[PDB]
Amino acid sequence: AWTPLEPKLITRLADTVRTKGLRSPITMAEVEALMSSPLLPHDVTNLMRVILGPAPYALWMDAWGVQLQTVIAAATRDPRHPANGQGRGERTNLNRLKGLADGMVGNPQGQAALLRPGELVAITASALQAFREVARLAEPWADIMQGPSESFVDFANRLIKAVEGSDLPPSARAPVIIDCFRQKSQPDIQQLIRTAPSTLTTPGEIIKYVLDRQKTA
Amino acid sequence: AWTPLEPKLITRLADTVRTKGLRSPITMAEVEALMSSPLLPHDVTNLMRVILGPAPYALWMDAWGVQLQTVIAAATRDPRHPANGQGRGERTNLNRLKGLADGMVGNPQGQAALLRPGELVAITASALQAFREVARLAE
Amino acid sequence: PWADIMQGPSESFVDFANRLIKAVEGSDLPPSARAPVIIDCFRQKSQPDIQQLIRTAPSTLTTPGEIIKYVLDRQKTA
Amino acid sequence: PWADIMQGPSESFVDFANRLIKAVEGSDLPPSARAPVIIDCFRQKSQPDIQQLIRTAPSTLTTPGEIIKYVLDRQKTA
Amino acid sequence: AWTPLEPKLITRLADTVRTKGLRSPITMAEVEALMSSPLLPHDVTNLMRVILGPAPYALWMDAWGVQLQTVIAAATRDPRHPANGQGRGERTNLNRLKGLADGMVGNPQGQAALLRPGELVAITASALQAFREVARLAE
Amino acid sequence: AWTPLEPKLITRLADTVRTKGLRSPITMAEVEALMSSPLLPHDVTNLMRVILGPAPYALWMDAWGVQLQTVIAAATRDPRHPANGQGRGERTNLNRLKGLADGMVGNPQGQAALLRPGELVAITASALQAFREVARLAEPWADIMQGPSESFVDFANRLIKAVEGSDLPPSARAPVIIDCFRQKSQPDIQQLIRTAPSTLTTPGEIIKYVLDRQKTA
Amino acid sequence: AWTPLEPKLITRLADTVRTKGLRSPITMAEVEALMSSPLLPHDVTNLMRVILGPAPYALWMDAWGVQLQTVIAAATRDPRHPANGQGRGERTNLNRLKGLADGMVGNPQGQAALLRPGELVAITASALQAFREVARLAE
Amino acid sequence: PWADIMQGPSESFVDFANRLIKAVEGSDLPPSARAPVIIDCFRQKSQPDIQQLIRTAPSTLTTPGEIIKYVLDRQKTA
Amino acid sequence: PWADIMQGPSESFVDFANRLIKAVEGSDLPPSARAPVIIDCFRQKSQPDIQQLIRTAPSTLTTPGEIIKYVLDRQKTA
Amino acid sequence: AWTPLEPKLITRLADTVRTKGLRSPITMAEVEALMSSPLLPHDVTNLMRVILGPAPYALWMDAWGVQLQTVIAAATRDPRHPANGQGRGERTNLNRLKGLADGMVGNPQGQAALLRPGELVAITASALQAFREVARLAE
Repeated sequence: AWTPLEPKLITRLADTVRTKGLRSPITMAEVEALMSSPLLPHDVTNLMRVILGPAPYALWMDAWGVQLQTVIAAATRDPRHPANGQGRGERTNLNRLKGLADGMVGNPQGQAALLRPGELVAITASALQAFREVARLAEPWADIMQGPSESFVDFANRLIKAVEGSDLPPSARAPVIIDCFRQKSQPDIQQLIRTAPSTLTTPGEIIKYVLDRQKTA
Repeated sequence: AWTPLEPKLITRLADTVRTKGLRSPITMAEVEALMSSPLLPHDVTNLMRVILGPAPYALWMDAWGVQLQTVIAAATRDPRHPANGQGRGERTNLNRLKGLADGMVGNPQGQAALLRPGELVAITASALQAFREVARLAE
Repeated sequence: PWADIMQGPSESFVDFANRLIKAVEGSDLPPSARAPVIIDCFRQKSQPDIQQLIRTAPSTLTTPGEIIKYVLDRQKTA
Repeated sequence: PWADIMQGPSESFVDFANRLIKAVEGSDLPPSARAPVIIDCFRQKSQPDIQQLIRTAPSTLTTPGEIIKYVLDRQKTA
Repeated sequence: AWTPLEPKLITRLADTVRTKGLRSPITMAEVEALMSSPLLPHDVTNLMRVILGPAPYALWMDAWGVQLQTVIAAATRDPRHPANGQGRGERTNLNRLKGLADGMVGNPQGQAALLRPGELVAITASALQAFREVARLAE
Repeated sequence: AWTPLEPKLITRLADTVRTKGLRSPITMAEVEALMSSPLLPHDVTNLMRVILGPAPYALWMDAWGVQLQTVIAAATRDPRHPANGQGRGERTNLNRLKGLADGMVGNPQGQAALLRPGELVAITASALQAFREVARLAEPWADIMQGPSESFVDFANRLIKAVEGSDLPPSARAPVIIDCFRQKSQPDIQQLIRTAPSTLTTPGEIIKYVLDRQKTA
Repeated sequence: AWTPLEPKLITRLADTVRTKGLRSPITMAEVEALMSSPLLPHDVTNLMRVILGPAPYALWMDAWGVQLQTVIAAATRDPRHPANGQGRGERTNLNRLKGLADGMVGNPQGQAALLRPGELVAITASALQAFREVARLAE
Repeated sequence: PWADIMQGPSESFVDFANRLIKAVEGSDLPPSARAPVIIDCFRQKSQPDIQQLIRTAPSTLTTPGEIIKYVLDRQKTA
Repeated sequence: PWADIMQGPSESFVDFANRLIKAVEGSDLPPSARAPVIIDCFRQKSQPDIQQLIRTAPSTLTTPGEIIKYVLDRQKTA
Repeated sequence: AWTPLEPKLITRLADTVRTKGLRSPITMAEVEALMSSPLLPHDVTNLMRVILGPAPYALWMDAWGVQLQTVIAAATRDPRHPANGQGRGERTNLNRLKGLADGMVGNPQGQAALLRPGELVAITASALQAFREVARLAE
């Protein structure tokens, strides 16, 4: 049975997007919050219709379609997709993902009936990635320096944000974050990381080490 | 059957962490509240992704891994773990605890299917201890 | 009225696109005629700097979102 | 003479292409050397706006007809 | 036996294209008139060489090739094409459609000998569609 | 039979290192030239003794030892090393690699007798990597910009040099080089790469595309 | 038995490429000179690593791969390739041409052992054509 | 009183450690609470040069003797 | 004589290290006594700024190359 | 039966350490003198408590623990240790060496009862080596 999202939460999220913008970490946290339960294409479509303006909504429709197409390519590349089935009769077409298939157009109840939970979570992750792309597009990691007065956790937050919300492949983010911790992060912390008796091979480990041995001031 | 946590509660908890910080007793009480029912690795992972910033989230992933490794050492030190079974075929690997095992990666429904209640409570206690460590470390 | 919408001399492009998409989708056109109309209104409205920017597109833009992305990339920062 | 043909500052591109193809095909070149010469004359003549338009072609144009189509699509309406 | 089109009709059609343009309905009607009987690749090629300028002729060669390629894709998608035969030995290659096959290059008599009527009508329809495309593109 | 390297070539290489430095691309090319045939530990040791000063020579001995130790760890991790044999009696100890084993200390003829060609090429590659490390150490990729008047091949050469001669892991160099091509390389080439109808997933492909469609000037 | 090229000749060729450029006829003549005997993938790879800069070396790796792929397509189109054999067990894979096959990675002696003379001359001609392409492309 | 002991600007570190360990062991604390108190007093007293020297310890020092040895090794000779 | 080598007030550290390693390796010491002597000469020569820089090393340096690398990293640029 | 060391000798040794220092050869000779008969952990512990200051005493406790751990590693590496026995029930734990085992904590009489002569001489040699280390470290 389909239950709609509260218009009160949607109104609060819309005003959050209106005042803070699309890219603020609080806005992305709120979107992740309202993106907790797997939503039907109807829900996400109406949500983006309400919270986004017309032009960002067009951009988001484009990006969502592209991400869903990548998902369907991965699905035809692996018959063990949680949206797919074992036989060929359960293969998931883009009409079923975008809610355009038969028995789904405009009807959220029938949508919730025929859709799979794997389908729902794939649609939801696709919509979240598309929202991230459009937010990064509507309004550079290698230009980030730790200010003379800035703390280290703020610098790490800013750097990880800019590196993960960029055009790098997923397998190239951790080495870049590490090598940016080592070369940025003004020479006191640079020497603190350099003289590490242990080898730090993860951004979390570097952050923990620096937070332990940092110069309290 | 898997039911997600309310995004309203998650938004309220995120704003609590944003205003009060990670170490306030009210924040730890709220986390204990949202840590009441045994959560699947998917739930806790997304929860920490939403409520924590990027750097605290990295620290928390590290600490959670370490605590889960201690749990798995205690599990191989005692075949009577509520996550383990009696035979050797029920021994619980870290891929099954972190949600990385087969049939679980990215799918919360399959996760809830294959996981044990002892597995869930162990994962939950590990995540709570890791949150405590990171909160004590961040400030 | 959608056919009377022009991009003002001082107006940005995202505001013009928002206004145009709003007026086109909230009108009496069939659903299958909105995207071509939005594209052809981007091409003929949207004062001649952006008109020439869209005209000299080495790729073929076949969607309002793609046109918006291209224009936002290559727009004259001012 | 084909090697003396330039696109005038005010001349359109289809007139220039007509004149150039006429002078190249009605000349002393072998039949198998007309298309490469027409292409390389499109690239080096055809005043620098169209020169840069052909240079920045995401696709590789390997025929005078394809070059003409591309330029007619992405030309600066004026 | 191959019979050429009258140079008087071709001259009148060329002057029509010169004064009225490529896109006028009278010009398209005249082209449809001179496109009544199924023409051999030689005929259509020389006709477009005479009535069209150099640049429109290049565009038309491109468009004609593309349309013939679509026709050959439909032909390999259906063995019952009026240009095809039942066995695999009658499959029609683009060298036979564009007049480039063996025994046809430059010779209209041999062309008319080896070509099928279905081949001729397909070539003719392809050339007409290509002319329409180029006319819509030129102005 | 062992043949020594010409002292004329060694003198020319030493003067090259003296005038151009350790890190110039011409110096590295000359070292690669004199590093063409597989050298015995005696040859490389004397070569580095002659061309390098005392302190760079100490640094190079350290780095060479570390790289040889990594090689021996990989060798004990794979019994199919071209330096190893099939049985356990052919396992290669560091005394045999550094030329310290029995029948080799100070004698290049005996060295050439007992050493394997795989041993020689491994020693040579180790010495080359150690030279690169010491050269990078004796005298920043994220600060490299394409100058307003600089050509693109010079910028690409400089960037690839600084990225490969840095502290990044080997699996993180290509994504970093690509993302630096995209964000550096002044906005004309930035837009040229952005509007690529094909997806460029390799620095070589990006370089080829840009060289094809660049604005001749 | 594998014999390396003289570093003196390689240094002279590198300085020739440095002063005259990639496209001068003297440079191509010198490359043809050092491309006289059939080289192993190790030799050509190190030679191009030394004489070419980083970006031309990337371009050359790309072009060499493409040309070797064309060679392997011609090889699967003709079982009488001097690199191939008569039976199917001698078919030459790109791992064997690029030196990536088993028993060849990093070892020039084993390379020279398993490689065929036809393989060597095909690799050499491919590398020469790739060098020509990159030289025509760089300037 | 142990909680009032500071390392003077001119005092050496071994004298400060002697005084602090004396005052902590000759006090009313339980025996199981002396080592943590001595460590945390080394870290917060012992004027900021030695404070930063102990803070930036690549190893974890978990004993007053180890802290004393480390500081005596890496101290600023003056 | 190696035991008479001092780092001059204006001399850089790499020149001093070169001179010292040269004089120590080209002397009458056994081969197994050169590294400890070079280290202990780095520590006691090499005027008190670098002396204190080596003294306050959070890590233990057990090789002339490691000492040289550390000093080159943390040296006072001047 | 346990007999304590004379407080007169201990006072003289303490004043020797106070005037001559920890590293003088006369001080080491005096320590060797008072280290002649195998001492119980109680004796050596109180001796070092009296003759050494607080910080050298902490250093000495550390060094003594490390040396005793090396001894116990050698003991588990050889079942023929004069402190060990033949069966596994006589294996000597660090609680028995440091005097922390059951029936020994604070009681020198029970200590002397349960301890072996090999245990005593090993403890004594360990304490002497630890004293040497701390003396070399303090100045």
